[PDB]
Amino acid sequence: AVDSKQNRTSDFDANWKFMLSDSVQAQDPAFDDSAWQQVDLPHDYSITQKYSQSNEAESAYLPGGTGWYRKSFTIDRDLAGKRIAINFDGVYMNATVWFNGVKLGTHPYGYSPFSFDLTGNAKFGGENTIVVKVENRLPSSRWYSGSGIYRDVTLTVTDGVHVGNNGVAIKTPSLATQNGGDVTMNLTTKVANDTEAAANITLKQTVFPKGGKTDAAIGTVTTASKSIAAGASADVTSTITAASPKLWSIKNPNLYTVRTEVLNGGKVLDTYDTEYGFRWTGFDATSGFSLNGEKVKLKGVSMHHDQGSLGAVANRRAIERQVEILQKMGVNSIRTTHNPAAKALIDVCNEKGVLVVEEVFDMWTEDYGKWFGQAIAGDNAVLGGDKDETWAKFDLTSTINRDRNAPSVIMWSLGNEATSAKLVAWTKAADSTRPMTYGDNKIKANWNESNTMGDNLTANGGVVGTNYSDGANYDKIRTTHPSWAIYGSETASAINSRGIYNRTTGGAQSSDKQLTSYDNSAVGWGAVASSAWYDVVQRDFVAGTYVWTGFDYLGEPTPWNGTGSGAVGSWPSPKNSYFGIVDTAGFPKDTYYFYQSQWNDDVHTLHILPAWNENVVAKGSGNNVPVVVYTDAAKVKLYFTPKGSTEKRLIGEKSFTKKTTAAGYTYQVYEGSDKDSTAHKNMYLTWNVPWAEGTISAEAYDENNRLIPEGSTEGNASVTTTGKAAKLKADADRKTITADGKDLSYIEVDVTDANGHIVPDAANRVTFDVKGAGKLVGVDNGSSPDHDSYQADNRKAFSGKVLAIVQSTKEAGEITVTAKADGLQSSTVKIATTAVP
Ligand SMILES: *[C@@H]1C[C@@H](O)[C@@H](O)[C@@H](CO)O1
Ligand SMILES: [Ca+2]
Repeated sequence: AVDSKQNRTSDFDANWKFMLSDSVQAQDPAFDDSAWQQVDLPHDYSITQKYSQSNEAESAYLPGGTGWYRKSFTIDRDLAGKRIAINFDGVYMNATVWFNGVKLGTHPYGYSPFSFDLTGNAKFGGENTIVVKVENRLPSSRWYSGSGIYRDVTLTVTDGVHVGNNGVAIKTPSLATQNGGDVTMNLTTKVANDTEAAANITLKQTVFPKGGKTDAAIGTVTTASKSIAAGASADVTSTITAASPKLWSIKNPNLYTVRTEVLNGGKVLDTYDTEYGFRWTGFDATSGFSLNGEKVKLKGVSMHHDQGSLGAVANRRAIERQVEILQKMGVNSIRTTHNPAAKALIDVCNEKGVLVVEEVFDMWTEDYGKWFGQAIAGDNAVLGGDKDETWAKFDLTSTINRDRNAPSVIMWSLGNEATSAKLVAWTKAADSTRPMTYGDNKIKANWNESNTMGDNLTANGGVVGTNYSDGANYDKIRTTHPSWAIYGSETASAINSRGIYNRTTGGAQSSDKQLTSYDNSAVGWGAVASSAWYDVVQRDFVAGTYVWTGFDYLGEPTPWNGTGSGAVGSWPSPKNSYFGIVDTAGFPKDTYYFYQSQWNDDVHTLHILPAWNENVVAKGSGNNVPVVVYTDAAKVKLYFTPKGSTEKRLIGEKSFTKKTTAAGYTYQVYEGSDKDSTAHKNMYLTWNVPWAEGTISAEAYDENNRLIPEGSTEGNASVTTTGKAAKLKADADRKTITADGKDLSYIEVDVTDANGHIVPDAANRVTFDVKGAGKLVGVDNGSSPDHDSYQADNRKAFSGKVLAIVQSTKEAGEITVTAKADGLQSSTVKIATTAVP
């Protein structure tokens, strides 16, 4: 049902048919697909298949396969003469596209956007059929990719004379000094003349605050007449003087719409909008990163693309929720390891104020490595980037073309350890406004290839990323290469489960397929969170850090990882990662509050581990339990209240010492008499407390030695011995969502005792009854070795918590979700859905 009522670019996600099959040939329009599954995109056809130990642990034991997507739709007569194109923000992988039986082309890479023109084969005034074949033979990748059309699909309908796809490039080369007054904008606009007659057009271009009207423009320009031959294109340059634009920054992500109208005489033929933000960055070899002339430490996380129980589906609300949970931790930057992000993530970070280091590739047997250095066939009409060299150039320029105007994107990352020099040149030619980079692992060993490749980055205005360097290695790079601007492109790789306290050690396979929540567990080549941050926060020349990872992701379940088929350990084997600060369900681990005490200067943190039940704590020498406090306060007083008492007694008091760097960054370290012999562990506080039923509570004091109001800080300011499990506590993060068939509500359910305290080891199976104008689309507990179906109506809680994800329908109404558990009191939440205006 495509006609003239839809916008220039319109949502094309609804009403597809899907079939998983390696034998069908379903490209012909007359193919009978009446027995196929009916799905709304985005869609992941790996996440619904069963785990199998004949698959690979690194990709979560889930299969791939060959998936077919079909959509039959109408093109109304009122679109005769118009240009029509279908745009894929991502298809994993090896896509083949037919339109009305005619093959249009292929796209190997599973992570980059691409499009196809439909005009040449369209049946105007009749039925049309688009077919997409997806092939994921599952040697695959080092992490869970998912399979299928896992990102949004859109249709673009334009006049014959129109702005090209991603056709507007914006530069503000003097912003750093023009800031506050008139800012010069240099724009380049690609205008295509897909008619059979010569076109003579002008452009009217306007810059106005996002969501506003054109009468609020801070700058406009009309260009002189440009002649464009029939079937040709032209690059129209123009200059706008923007009157005192609001800068885009982390705290104030002010956004603008740059509207381009293609006029013929006094008639608008095409109107193209692009999102923009005014900001400039800088990387200094001595003092690190700056945003809008102000020094900023890159407090970053590496993030894979999948969304937990939803698989690879790039749902906008799922992505938005991730960024919001990271922001509460104090994260200000995301590295899209190791592939282009969904456009949805770029939109979210533009709106939320998060700096994005957008990575384009991982490395440089049937995977993308075969296609990286191959040319694009002459009869492959795929569109998106340059087609004159290799697929790598196409996918790189396609990503840059999509995101070149996004203010959140500060850097282009080219990979993660001849070809390097080619990628760097392609990036600089494609977008000169941002530095390029990559994460190099062999800089530690100081290979001659790393010295050369690092100098080549700097010579082209790039920034050097070093993977898993410690403080000594940071200093060696700084001394050996005084001209390099460096940062920790991949750090920490601590491995932890959520809610595990009966031991404080880890870093290797255990006996319960879980790992300690204490920050004493990391892979051999990595470091614990306190060690990786201590080395960065001391050094102004280390611009920042990108912790591996922010969220747990499917696949790579190190220390239970495995290349090749076969279970690692006893089945069911761990199938998602342990690197994340937050688990796949969005539930933070304990180290989340360490980072928050280090990074979030808008909140106060006071967090105690472990949970204070005898069957979950670790008893060391003298039956003492190691108690850890994460906090940003200057001083902490620790108390203990015996079970059945209302009076607390002081059991310790420790003050932080504040350190300041030359650039002005401040951090805290404990230098008391009983400090830890490992310096980085003194970024938090530790007490050895004898076990006894009761409550351990903490009070926070500021630099003036005065109390911080309790309850106003984040984290568990106290831990108490709980009773047995008695009731469930459900809570929806959003109690009203949009009835568009896309919006989600996340319902965390906690297992609590009769007094509401979370039972720290509770694993009761919780059943979800979803009624009304919504559907259950996922259940999750973040537990790596749990193989229960994400699409079931039930799941065991893990460490006292379980998650339910409900999706709206396209009819406004109410959703009722009841969480049930044998012997426990149920909990019910109600979510309203509101129609789209
Ligand atoms: C850095 C590269 C990333 O893909 C992960 O494999 C990580 C594991 O520690 O190291
Ligand atoms: Ca703080």
